[PDB]
Amino acid sequence: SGFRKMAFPSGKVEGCMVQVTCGTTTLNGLWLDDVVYCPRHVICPNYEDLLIRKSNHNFLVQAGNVQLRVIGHSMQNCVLKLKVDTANPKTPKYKFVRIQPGQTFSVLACYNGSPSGVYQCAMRPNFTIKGSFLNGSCGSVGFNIDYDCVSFCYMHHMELPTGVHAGTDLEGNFYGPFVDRQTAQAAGTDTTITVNVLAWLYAAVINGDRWFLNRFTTTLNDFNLVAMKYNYEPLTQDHVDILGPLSAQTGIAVLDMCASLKELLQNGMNGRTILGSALLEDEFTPFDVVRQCSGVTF
Amino acid sequence: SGFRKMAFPSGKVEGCMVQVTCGTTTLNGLWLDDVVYCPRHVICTSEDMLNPNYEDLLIRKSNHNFLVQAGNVQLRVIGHSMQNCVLKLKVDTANPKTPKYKFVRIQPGQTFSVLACYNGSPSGVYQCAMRPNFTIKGSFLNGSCGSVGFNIDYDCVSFCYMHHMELPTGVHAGTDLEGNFYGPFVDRQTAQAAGTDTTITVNVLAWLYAAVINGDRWFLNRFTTTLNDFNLVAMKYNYEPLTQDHVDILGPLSAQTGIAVLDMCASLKELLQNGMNGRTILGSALLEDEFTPFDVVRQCSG
Ligand SMILES: O=C(Nc1cncc2ccc(F)cc12)[C@@H]1CCOc2cc(F)c(Cl)cc21
Ligand SMILES: O=C(Nc1cncc2ccc(F)cc12)[C@@H]1CCOc2cc(F)c(Cl)cc21
Ligand SMILES: [Cl-]
Repeated sequence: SGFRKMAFPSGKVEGCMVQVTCGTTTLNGLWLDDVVYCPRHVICPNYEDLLIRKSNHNFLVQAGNVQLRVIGHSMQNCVLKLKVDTANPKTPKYKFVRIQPGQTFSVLACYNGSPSGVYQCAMRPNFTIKGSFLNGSCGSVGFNIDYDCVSFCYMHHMELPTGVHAGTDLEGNFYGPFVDRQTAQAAGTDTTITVNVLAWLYAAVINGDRWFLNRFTTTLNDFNLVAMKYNYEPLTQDHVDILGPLSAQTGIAVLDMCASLKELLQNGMNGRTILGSALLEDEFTPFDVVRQCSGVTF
Repeated sequence: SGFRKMAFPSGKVEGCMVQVTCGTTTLNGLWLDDVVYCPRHVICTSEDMLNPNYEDLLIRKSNHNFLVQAGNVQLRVIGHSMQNCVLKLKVDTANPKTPKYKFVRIQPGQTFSVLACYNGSPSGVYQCAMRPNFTIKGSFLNGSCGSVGFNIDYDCVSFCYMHHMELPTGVHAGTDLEGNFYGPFVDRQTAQAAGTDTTITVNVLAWLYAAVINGDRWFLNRFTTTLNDFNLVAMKYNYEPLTQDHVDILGPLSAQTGIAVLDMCASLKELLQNGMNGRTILGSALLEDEFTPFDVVRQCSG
């Protein structure tokens, strides 16, 4: 029993964190095989022109108390790839994956190439992440683990004025309409990840919380009309299919749970809580719920 | 900016998780140097659990009865001893991944990271707090016994908890790494219930200071309170008494934000009285009590 916001074990990623120093800027880099990946803003804009002025010895890479030697450098979108002479002996089995809004991942927050904390979060529908980052956290990475494979999905680049965070996949493509430059940028109006709220309602049922259940069911169209009103993301047939296992396990059809969600949106919780929360939690995917309520290991 | 429930990076602890089997029971063990630590109830059957005599059950066991598996490598047990409710299995190989570590016993209200494991394999990491009733509100399934709670301040792992059991209310009970239970619990299937839980007041105040540091001031008021009047009020909401030690501990946060500890106590009194009125504090509609004053300073400053 119990339901916690749980991150993946960060060990496979910790063995990849290095410090990258260029001029006065110091941030984090991800050392996989003989390449160190980091935000291209470490050289700070015309990034091609700024980069052409740099030599390999301008980039100081530090892996623990060992200085790595940079033997090449290239840019791929908003990520700088520093070729080093030494392949990381701790390189795990990995992939670079681009995630969709609503998908969750673990963030290993780092400062000076040293991991300080791990937390779970979701890529918001507005492509920002509600992270916890201070100055020096750029280059920190987001990831998932699938069996023994680390899927790198995020690299931290910046903080928006509202305190939310923006970054790229490991190929340097930003999530959202953001750019890596000092200019006026604002996150769009955010919405609630509906499939994730439903998955969390199933987790609550699995944990013995049933007060919000009702005898009612709804149509996918009627629920989406209600979801559009309360700034909730539309629920697709794919989402309904994805919630199938949880629906079969609890005996509560997705549209049966949707009618619970609809009543919760129009009436509130009425002093009650669900899994110790007075708000509807949307940062657990259906897969996160099954993984935690079944104990999958890595 | 931002405030998250943040766990310590679990890597130093992952390299210590092993699987311990004794008969039909399989749980997790913590491999540090040449010793594997695990709950002593690994020697029991589900039948023995009502009134086990661990000394009697342990004397009947030999080293080869304990199967220890570190990854795909079977470790050889060369000795065994019991220390309170923990079984210490001496093995023939020192863990090459042994970090710098300490065994620390924590007090209620203290937080720590939990590396949940099944079959000696880590499955997740989350942040926890020792509740005032000495239970932890964890997320644990069958086979999670032996999973550990820890803090990683500096490069040293302070082991503070080993999971032993789930109470009927779904909350969890365990021991420090010396095998001493937190709370009035015993490693027996007898009727045991957690005492009425209360809110960790000093932690809620620390979290209100984290909100101020992050630009949330809506809950502040022009009032102050005596420490005694605050405690008379807070007790009525099932909040732990706030001691002079707690007031002193909140000093740095008070100095940083310019809000006296007793002024923040008056905002808390008002929040208890009024609720949030549709508002949130740091993305939460409830008063969060699983961030210590030390956690707030670490996350907001470094
Ligand atoms: O975003 C940045 N810094 C920080 C990131 N995450 C949390 C931070 C929290 C506080 C803080 F002061 C800096 C934090 C840097 C430095 C400020 O300006 C820019 C502008 C940019 F276009 C880019 Cl791509 C990066 C930055
Ligand atoms: O607590 C136990 N198991 C589990 C622990 N943590 C979450 C669990 C969640 C579910 C579950 F079925 C077992 C879980 C075991 C087996 C049941 O009985 C006892 C009795 C005891 F005296 C002791 Cl010390 C341990 C246990
Ligand atoms: Cl303590």
